[PDB]
Amino acid sequence: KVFGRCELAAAMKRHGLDNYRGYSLGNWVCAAKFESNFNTQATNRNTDGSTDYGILQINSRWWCNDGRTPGSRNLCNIPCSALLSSDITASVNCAKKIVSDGNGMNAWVAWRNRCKGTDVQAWIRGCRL
Ligand code: NA
Repeated sequence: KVFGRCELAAAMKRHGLDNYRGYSLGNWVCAAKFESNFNTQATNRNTDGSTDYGILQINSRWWCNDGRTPGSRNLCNIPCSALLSSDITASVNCAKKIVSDGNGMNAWVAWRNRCKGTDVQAWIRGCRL
């Protein structure tokens, strides 16, 4: 599924991501924009052979099982495929564990490089929320 900007902002709020670990909804929408362009089916292969899955490009190295990432963990206790669903529940639940892991949203390198410190509220500007 390719979300619209305000459509994703509303789905993230419904699932309690808005101000989760003190990150305003614009931070989550910005990170999703640059990780997946709002596409739930987005995948990216890393040089290390791990893979990033879904709207927030969650990595098989730690967070989900894809059966093809030697030595990896599955800390969200999900198959990585669950992160590609039109329903964002698994991605949101798993992102809550990631952002709680100690480095906040720096876990998403694209958030650090493209969202951090920027006018992230522009990402929810005009949305009925
Ligand atoms: Na894994």
